[PDB]
Amino acid sequence: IIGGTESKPHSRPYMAYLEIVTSNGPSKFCGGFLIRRNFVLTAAHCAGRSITVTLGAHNITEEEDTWQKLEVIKQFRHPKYNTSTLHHDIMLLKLKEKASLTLAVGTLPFPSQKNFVPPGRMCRVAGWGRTGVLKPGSDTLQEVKLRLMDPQACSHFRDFDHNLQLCVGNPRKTKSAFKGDSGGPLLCAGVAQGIVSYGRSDAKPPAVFTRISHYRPWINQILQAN
Ligand SMILES: Cc1cccc2cccc(Cn3c(C(=O)O)cc4ccccc43)c12
Ligand SMILES: [Zn+2]
Repeated sequence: IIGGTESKPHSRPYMAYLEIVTSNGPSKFCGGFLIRRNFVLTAAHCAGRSITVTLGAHNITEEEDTWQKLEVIKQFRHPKYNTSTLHHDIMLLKLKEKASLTLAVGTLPFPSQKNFVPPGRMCRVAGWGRTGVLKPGSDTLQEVKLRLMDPQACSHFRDFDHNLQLCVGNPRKTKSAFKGDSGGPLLCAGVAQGIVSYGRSDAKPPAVFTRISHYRPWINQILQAN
């Protein structure tokens, strides 16, 4: 998160910190969010050979009783995820066991309604990602308030599509999701409407988020079958 504030500790109890293993490089990291006691939503580009989820974290360098470190038993990457266009950048992770509900850990289920969210309003995103181009991932959970933009603001992303994705962050400010915030929720009036996907390497906003409303049928189909 660039240009944000430190979250109040444990104030976003659905937030998940993902450690991503690959066979041919060191660990990588993403965010995500708990939508059922045994399911985390994140970005498809966060897939790996194996993943471990930490729930209940604030400072990810300091072990505490709120932590739950949980094994992922299976990854459900969207079957149409495209590494060229980056369309359909969404994935569900099934946890080996259901998480414990505490003050610091809880779900964020979708409401019944799945209305298309138009441009104009302010929403908020949280993550442990980099705080600038030359800066390392934050030890503490950070968050920032960003403007939903008209889709023409994201035209320069030549594979951007308004039906599939949200355009997020006023270009006149530095405030943005960035590298390492991958997979985190964009909440608009307390409802998850987006998932951090991608942006510019130089961190100039806006960035591109997956539009959750488009994928609600797919999300439901995985949950009901598993
Ligand atoms: C999340 C994010 C936000 C803003 C700007 C970004 C600029 C570049 C990449 C990312 C995230 N990202 C990464 C990575 O290296 O972090 C690899 C990758 C592959 C497919 C899709 C997204 C991807 C950005
Ligand atoms: Zn604590």
